[PDB]
Amino acid sequence: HSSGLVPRGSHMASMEIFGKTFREGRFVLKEKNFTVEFAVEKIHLGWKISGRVKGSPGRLEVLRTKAPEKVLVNNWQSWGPCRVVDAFSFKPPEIDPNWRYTASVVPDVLERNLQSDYFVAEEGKVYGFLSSKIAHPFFAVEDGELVAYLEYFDVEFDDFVPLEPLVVLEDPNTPLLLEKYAELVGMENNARVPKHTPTGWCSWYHYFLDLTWEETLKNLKLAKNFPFEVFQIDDAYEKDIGDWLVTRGDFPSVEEMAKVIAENGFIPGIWTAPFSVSETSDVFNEHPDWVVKENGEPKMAYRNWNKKIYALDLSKDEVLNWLFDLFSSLRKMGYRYFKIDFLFAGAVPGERKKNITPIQAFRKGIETIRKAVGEDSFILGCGSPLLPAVGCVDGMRIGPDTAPFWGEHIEDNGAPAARWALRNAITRYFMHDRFWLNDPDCLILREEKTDLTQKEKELYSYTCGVLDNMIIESDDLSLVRDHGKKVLKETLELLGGRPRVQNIMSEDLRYEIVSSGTLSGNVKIVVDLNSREYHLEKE
Ligand SMILES: *[C@H]1[C@H](F)[C@@H](O)[C@@H](O)[C@]2(CO)C[C@H]12
Repeated sequence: HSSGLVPRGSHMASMEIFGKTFREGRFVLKEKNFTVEFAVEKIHLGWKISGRVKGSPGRLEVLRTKAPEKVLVNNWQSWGPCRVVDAFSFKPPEIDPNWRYTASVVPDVLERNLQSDYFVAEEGKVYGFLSSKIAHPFFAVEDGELVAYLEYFDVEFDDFVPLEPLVVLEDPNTPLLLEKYAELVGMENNARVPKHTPTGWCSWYHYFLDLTWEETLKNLKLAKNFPFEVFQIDDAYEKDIGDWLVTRGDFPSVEEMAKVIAENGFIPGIWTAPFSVSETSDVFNEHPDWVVKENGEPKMAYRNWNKKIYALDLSKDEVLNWLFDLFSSLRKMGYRYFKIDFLFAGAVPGERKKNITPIQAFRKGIETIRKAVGEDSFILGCGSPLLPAVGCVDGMRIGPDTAPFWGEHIEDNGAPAARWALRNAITRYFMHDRFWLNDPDCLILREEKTDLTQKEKELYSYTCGVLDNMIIESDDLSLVRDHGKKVLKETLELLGGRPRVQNIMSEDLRYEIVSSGTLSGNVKIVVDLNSREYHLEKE
C-alpha cells in the first residue's frame, strides 16, 4: 500500500533537492560543516520541501533544475523590478554604489548571474520560498540551470533551526499558482490583512522636501471635501534622518502636528525611515556604536539627501529600545498610520553586535515597531524586503515610486516613473490580500504642475482600483478640479473585488486584469502601459 509520489514528467526529472533525486520522503544531508534534515511532501498543486539545518550552512544550495527560457523574476524589495526576463540573454547590470543593496542583498550574485529573490515563475510553474526569517532565499541562473539558495551570511547554528520552506507548484494557470503561493506565504507568516483599507492624502508627490506647514494646513482644510481618512505628512518635517522628533522650518512639534490633524477630523499619519541614520544626525553622532559596521567603521547603507546614510544595528537592545520609545511616543501623540521607508537598510549585510543574520536583525526591528505602535495602528512598509515583512506590516509599497510624469522612455531600473510603478502593481498583484494590502503608490490627480495626461491619470487610477489596492492621493488639492475628483470617485467604485492579472507572463506591457465582486460588480480592464490606453468593462 506504498503511497509516496515522484514526478512523472520529463522537465521535473532535472530536479535535484539537496543533491538527491526529487521524490516524497524524509531525508538527511550531512556535509563537513552542516547537516540538513528535510522532507519532501506532495501538496495541492505541487510539492513542499521543509526541514531544519545546523552547523555553518553558509550559502546553502537547496534546489537545482534546468532553467526555463522566460522567467518572472522578483527583486527583494519594494522598488525593484518584478518582470519577465529572458534567462539566457542576461548581462550583469551596472550597480550604482549609492544604492547597491536595493539591487541585491547579495550583489556578488547579481554581478555574475541573473538573480531572483523569494520566488521565480515560468508559464505553468512557480518556485517559491514561504518565508525569510533567518536566511535570505534566492534563485540564480548558472549556465542554464536554475539554482535555489538560502543565504545564512556566515552565521553558525549549534542547534537545528528551521529551513525556510520551498514550494514547487505546477498547473497551466500561472496566476492561480502565484495566488496559491501567496496564500501559503500568508499562512506561514500569519499575514496581516486588514478588512478595512484606509484612503488618504500624502504630501510627497506634490511638495517633496519643499513642503511647509503653511501648505500642509491649506491642504488639511481642503481635504475636508475629499474622501480621505488618513492625512499623512511625508519626508520634509524632520531636521535630519534619525532625528524624528526634531522638526525644521515652520513645522510645529511632532506632537503638535498630530493634534492639529486629529482636531481637523483625520487619522494622523507620519513618514519615517526608521532603520536609517544620517552621518550628520544627532542620533548617529551621539551613538556611533548603534550602526552596522565594516572593519569596525560605520558601513554606508545607501546615499541619499546628499549624504551618507548608515543602518541601525537591530541586534542591539539599546537600538530596539530607542525604536520602541520613538514609535510608542508617536502612538501616544495620536499617530495611527506609519509609512516606514528605506527598510532595506535594516537588512544590509555587515558586522552587528550579535552574530545573527541581517534578516534576523531586520525581523527584530520591524517586530519592535509593531509592538510599539500597537494593533490598531496601520503600518505601511516602503523600500522594504518583502518576505521578511509579512506578518508585521498592514500595507506594503510594491513598486518604485510614481512621479508626475509617465516615463515613456525611462529605464526600468527602480527609479521614479509612473509607468514602472504601475507595472509592478500589476506583476506583484497576487501579494494583495495575502501578504498584506498592496500599495501601488499615490494617485497624482491634479491638473496643473504635472506632466501626466488625463488618460494616464485614468489608466493608473482605474488599474489600481480594479486591483483593489490602497488608494492614497498626493496633490496640492487646490489644483485638483472636476476631472481629478471624478477619477477618484470612479476609482473608489472599482474597489472590493478579487483581482487577477490573466496574462501575468506578458512581455509587452499589455495586461488583461479582471476583478470579481467589486462595488461595481465584475469588471475587466485591459491596459497598455506603452500606448497609455485602456479599455474598461463594468457589469
Ligand atoms: C521613500 C518613499 F518610497 C517615497 O514614497 C518618499 O516617501 C520618499 C521621501 O524621501 C522617497 C522616500
